[PDB]
Amino acid sequence: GKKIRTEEVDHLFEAILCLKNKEECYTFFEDVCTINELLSLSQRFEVAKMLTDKRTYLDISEKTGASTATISRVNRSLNYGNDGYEMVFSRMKEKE
Amino acid sequence: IRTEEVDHLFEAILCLKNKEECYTFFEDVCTINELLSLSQRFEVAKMLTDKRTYLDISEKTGASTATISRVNRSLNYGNDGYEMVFSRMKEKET
Repeated sequence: GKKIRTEEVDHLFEAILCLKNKEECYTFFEDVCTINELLSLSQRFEVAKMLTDKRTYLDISEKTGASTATISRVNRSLNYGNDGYEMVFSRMKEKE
Repeated sequence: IRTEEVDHLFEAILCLKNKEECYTFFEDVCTINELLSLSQRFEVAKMLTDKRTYLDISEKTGASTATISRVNRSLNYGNDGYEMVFSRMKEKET
C-alpha cells in the first residue's frame, strides 16, 4: 500500500541533512514532532543500542521504559532491516 | 525533551550524509505512517509559508484541518525550525 519513497520524503531528508549540530536538531525536531513522538524515537534508538550490547529484555525495559512489544519491533529492525542502526553506531565510533 | 538519550539519537541523525543514508536509517527507526506524517507536516509547513489556503493544502497533501492547524501553530509560536531549514535549502539552490 503506502510507501516511504516519494519526492516529499526526499525534501524532508534534505531539510534534515542541513542540520549542523544538536541545537539545530532540537530546534527543528521540536517544531515538526510532538514531545511524545521525539521521545518514542529516542527510546527506540536506546533500545537498539542495548540490544546490540546483548542486554536482556528486562535490563532494556528497566532502562528505556520500553515494553516487550516495542523492544521486539526494534529487534526485528535490527536483525532484518537495512542495517541502519549499525551504520550509525560504527560511524559514531569512528568520530571518536 | 532535552536529555542525553535524545542527544544520542541526534548524534546519529547528524552522521547521515545523503538521502540514501536517511532512507536506510529512518526506514529502520520509523514506521511508514510515522515517516509519511512527518513528510506531510513538512509539505504543509511549506505551503503555509507560501500562503496557500487550507483548502488547497488539504487537496494537495490530504492533511486534515487539525493537522494543518497544528503545523500553523508551530510556524507562529515555535522555534523557527521550519524557517531555518527553508532558508538553507534555498541557498543550496542558489
